[PDB]
Amino acid sequence: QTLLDALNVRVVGSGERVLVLAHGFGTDQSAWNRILPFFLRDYRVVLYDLVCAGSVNPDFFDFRRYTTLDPYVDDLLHILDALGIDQCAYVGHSVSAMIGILASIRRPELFSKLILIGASPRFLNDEDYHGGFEQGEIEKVFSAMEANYEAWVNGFAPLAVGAAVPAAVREFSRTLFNMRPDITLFVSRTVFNSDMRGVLGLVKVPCHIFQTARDHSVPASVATYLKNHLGGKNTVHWLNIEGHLPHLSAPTLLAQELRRALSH
Repeated sequence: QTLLDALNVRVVGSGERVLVLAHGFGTDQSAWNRILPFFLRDYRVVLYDLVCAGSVNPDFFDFRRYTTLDPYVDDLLHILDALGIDQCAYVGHSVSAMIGILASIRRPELFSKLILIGASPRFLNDEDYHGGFEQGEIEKVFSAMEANYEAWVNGFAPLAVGAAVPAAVREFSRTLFNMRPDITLFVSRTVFNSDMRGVLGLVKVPCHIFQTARDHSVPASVATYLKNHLGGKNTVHWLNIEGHLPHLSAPTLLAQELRRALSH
């Protein structure tokens, strides 16, 4: 119950099939605000904030604990258990896509379906795998973020939103500015160090892979990689939406594709 309060757990909607909406890097659950109206009539919608969200008390971000994705999975499973949820459909953006994959491996019975948005198991390039980023290039950026957080947010947000949707750039910048800069840097390192490729085969639940055009953080080839390597039944949705944050930039269109996927 203190966990439910700490992470701003919210349950809304008139339906009884459970839909979990799990935000990713640099936002909080408010990123789903424009999606949500499309699901209240026929779902029970569960929202929460990751511990690193700007909307969470930064006292709760224990650097000794949150060193990999596993402790974030602990939080997600604690919440679903505390709400008495024995089965749900789960939508995860960005890092929450990977948290849901790990959660499903721990609790295969808990998820009927995963919907992954802007998901990558690995950002760094190697000889056989294109993640979109070179190891050599990332330290100069981490240094830049530490030196001048505001300059980093101002350069990052437009590239993340991608499409010419100035309101979404301003909104993503707002939630990045709510995050404590040392938490943002630590979480950024955690996600660049992640390598989920080893475990994709262990997933048995069906996965819908939502891939935007010109996602600065997810090459097209990564969505195909997930389709080939996730252990269950996979469907790729090539969204007619540009940028990494379609729930912020194109909510009406994203909501229709989510409804389609949840009906499948």
